[PDB]
Amino acid sequence: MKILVIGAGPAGLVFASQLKQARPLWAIDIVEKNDEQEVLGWGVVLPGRPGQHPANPLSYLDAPERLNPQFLEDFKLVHHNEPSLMSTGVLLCGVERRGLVHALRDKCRSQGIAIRFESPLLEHGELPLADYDLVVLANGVNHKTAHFTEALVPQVDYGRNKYIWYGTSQLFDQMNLVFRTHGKDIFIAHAYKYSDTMSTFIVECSEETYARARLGEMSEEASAEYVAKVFQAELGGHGLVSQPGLGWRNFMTLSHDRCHDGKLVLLGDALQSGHFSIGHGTTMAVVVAQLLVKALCTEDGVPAALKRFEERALPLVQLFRGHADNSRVWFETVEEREFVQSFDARRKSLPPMPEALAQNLRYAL
Ligand SMILES: Cc1cc2nc3c(=O)[nH]c(=O)nc-3n(C[C@@H](O)[C@H](O)[C@@H](O)COP(=O)(O)OP(=O)(O)OC[C@H]3O[C@@H](n4cnc5c(N)ncnc54)[C@H](O)[C@@H]3O)c2cc1C
Repeated sequence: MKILVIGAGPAGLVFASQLKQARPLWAIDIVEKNDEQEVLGWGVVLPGRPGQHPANPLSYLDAPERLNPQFLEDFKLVHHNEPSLMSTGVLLCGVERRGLVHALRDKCRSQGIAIRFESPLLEHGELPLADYDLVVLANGVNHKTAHFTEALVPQVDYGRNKYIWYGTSQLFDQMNLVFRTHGKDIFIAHAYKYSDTMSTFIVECSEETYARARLGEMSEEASAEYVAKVFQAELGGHGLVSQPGLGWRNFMTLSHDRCHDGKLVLLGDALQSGHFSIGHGTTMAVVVAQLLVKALCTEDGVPAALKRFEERALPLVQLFRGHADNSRVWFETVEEREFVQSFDARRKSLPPMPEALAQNLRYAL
């Protein structure tokens, strides 16, 4: 069989490797838009301990300890200049995005999966459909501007508040979202350590706040220090550094009510993206990728496999979407608000994620 994967990110890679390992003879190639050492983002939080949790991408590496994963067991919430509590959750590990993506790429190559960098695919006329049995679209949020077919156009929902992905030397040994009211403005930060020297610092605020502080009409370094000053209490004396490709923006939720179209199948953020306020994007990429692999190893043809894939994928992506919206909305509406109670039940009466992921995991694996 011949499979083409557009996108060398978590979803694309986890699928490639998973499938190659099970079907070595199958031909699997990947095309990446960017260069080899061009990965965006700082650090991400993942479920469980590498090697012990099937949902974590680090569990598919020959040596995950190499990336120096940071294990976080506690959660600190600062509200009104006071740590409401340290309600510990479950076991989550943080690790560098770049490092993760690079490792997964080395793994695919060591398995015989070719990856052609700096080879973006945008136009539908660029799809060598007649030369492949399956085309996997795992090109992240770029899918929005490159959907290849009207029948695969996203829903696209722009988050109400602005956010930016900062990186910092301040070590947050324990996860903690902070609410700092600086003047008439409300700033929210999501921080956690992902390495021995770096922490992720996701900051967000309303459009009004973004306009008052002129975070956009200001210099990248100038905005950072400004935000760094508002949180100097939490960051100690450490500043904030942004990436040339992140910057300020509104979260785009790419939704779908269909998983495939002929030889094309969506995967990862390209299929469904969800606000980062629940940290499941990479987990979703991994679980859904496994669903496609099982379907391909059990069904006779591609069409037959896609159909069976559809069955369990959609129900899962809708649930992820459901949780992503509740959490996102909750965060967008903080100004108009035991404060540690709402945040907890913000996911309403929706079935838990860790229960749904496992259900499909035991099935695909
Ligand atoms: C602020 C923020 C914080 C987040 N924090 C977390 C977190 O802590 N935990 C978590 O799990 N996730 C987090 N995410 C989520 C996020 O990382 C995604 O869910 C992502 O990992 C999905 O993986 P992917 O491989 O599907 O996408 P991507 O990483 O976007 O990969 C897409 C790939 O396609 C390539 N490319 C894109 N367009 C094209 C094109 N048209 N054709 C060819 N190649 C193309 C890109 O270079 C990239 O290699 C965060 C996101 C943001 C925005």
